Amino acid sequence: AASIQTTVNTLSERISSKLEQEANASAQTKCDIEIGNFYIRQNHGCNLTVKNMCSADADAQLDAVLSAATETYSGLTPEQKAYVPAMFTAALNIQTSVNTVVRDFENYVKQTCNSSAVVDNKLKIQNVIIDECYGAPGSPTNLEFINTGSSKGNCAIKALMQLTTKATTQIAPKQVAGTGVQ
Repeated sequence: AASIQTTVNTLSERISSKLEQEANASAQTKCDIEIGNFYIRQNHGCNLTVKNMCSADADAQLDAVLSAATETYSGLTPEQKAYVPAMFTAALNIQTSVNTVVRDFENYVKQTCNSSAVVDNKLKIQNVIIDECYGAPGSPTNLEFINTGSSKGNCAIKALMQLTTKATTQIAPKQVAGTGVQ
């Protein structure tokens, strides 16, 4: 919703600025890996875009993305933070509480994005496919996938995108074929 959009915009700004100020990246820099298709299977109100902000050092990218996510989470109010654990279990199968979100996300990234079934991906074109996303027709959710140019960096970006899209579906009105549900 509107809280989510504001937070995602902040996250997006922080990741971009972090990559540009701490990972020597730029919108004009040539990317090693390009994003092929970026879509949501059950897309109910989400508008997607891809922003290239590539650089040469994948480890710096990962540190920039993680730092950006940490800062953004920490800046949320307790009420907003309370919605994050549900995002983690449904999107990444991580069971956490508000006080351990940061530590648990850092461990997930380090175990998942620093894992050769990732960095070994010689594919110069990655497709990003998410199962569901929600947005009101009059105020669709705007989601931007920031392409870091590396498989390692994008692994972190994708994890964040999975959490973000899950957040929208979790606050979406509950219904099946227009009839109120559980």
